[PDB]
Amino acid sequence: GADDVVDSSKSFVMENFSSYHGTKPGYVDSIQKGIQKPKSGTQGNYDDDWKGFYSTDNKYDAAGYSVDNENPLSGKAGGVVKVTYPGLTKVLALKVDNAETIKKELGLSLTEPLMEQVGTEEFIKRFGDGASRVVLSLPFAEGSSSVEYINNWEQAKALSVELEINFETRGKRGQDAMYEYMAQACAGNR
Ligand SMILES: Nc1ncnc2c1ncn2[C@@H]1O[C@H](CO)[C@@H](OP(=O)(O)OC[C@H]2O[C@@H](n3ccc(=O)[nH]c3=O)[C@H](O)[C@@H]2OP(=O)(O)O)[C@H]1O
Repeated sequence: GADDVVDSSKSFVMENFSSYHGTKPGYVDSIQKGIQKPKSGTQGNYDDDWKGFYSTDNKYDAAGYSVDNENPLSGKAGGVVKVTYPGLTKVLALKVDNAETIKKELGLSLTEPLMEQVGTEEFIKRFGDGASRVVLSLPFAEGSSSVEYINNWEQAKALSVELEINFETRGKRGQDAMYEYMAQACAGNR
């Protein structure tokens, strides 16, 4: 039953659906060249069902992903990008963060990565209400008002990328400076 795995009151189709991704040091300027997948093993998540490009509504929540990854001792940080999907995208809010119950209640092949299947013409079509693509959605983290957007890997390519902020210039001061940034919410969510 689709109904008990997807929250319909938090799904919608949208013109130019933007979300933010956190980019590590190095990798800022090539990600503004664009999204396409990593060859170095991870590609999104440990479990196959869930590999895809991960983004969020909240740029602040995005910003703390722009840090470290073999050495937190250099206080650097890359920046945040606003990635944006051209035109018409659905966002299917899952009410269940668990893949075989997601594949079974939605009636999806019981033995694929679910993010492989979100990719198909048959999923875009069947669930996208006329959308060029579907992005899944589960919240951010416990008790947080932000959602997390799991983008399919192929449908993700066709995203475009602008710099939201870039801590990669402050080398040693990047991570410190980032706190200041994340301190704008309590001061600018208003
Ligand atoms: N041009 C590029 N195109 C595509 N991706 C690129 C590109 N260049 C660099 N990447 C990186 O490749 C991974 C793709 O998601 C991310 O790095 P990470 O350090 O593994 O990022 C670490 C983790 O943070 C997650 N994550 C990152 C940012 C964010 O906003 N939210 C989030 O959940 C990733 O899902 C990843 O999860 P897993 O470690 O569980 O794989 C990303 O920064």
